[PDB]
Amino acid sequence: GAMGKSKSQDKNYVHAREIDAYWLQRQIGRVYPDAHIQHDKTTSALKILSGEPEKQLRDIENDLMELFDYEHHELVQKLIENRDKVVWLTRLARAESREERDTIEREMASEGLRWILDELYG
Repeated sequence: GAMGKSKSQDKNYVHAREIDAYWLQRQIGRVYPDAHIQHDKTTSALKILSGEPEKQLRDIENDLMELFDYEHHELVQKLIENRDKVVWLTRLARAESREERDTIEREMASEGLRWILDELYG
């Protein structure tokens, strides 16, 4: 139908090559234009999305919704749907040295994220 052709099929889709070192910050910055606040929220969002303390999905969602002031739920869900891509590819994009990139790539493979590396590198 016509409505379906007026927007993308999946508003949450983001290809691995799109996630540069500042992709997350730019998504947040559209809602929070202040440089300091958007950077704080980027740091916090990465920590939340990583699920590091063990964290359940319900907890990730709760914390992210509060981070976004109980608004912007579509952005919140987009980030959660892409949590592995956002966390890992942001980290990888920020890694300059051979050793650090290698470490990250091995860790991604160990986490079952070969699919993301295949997307990024072909």
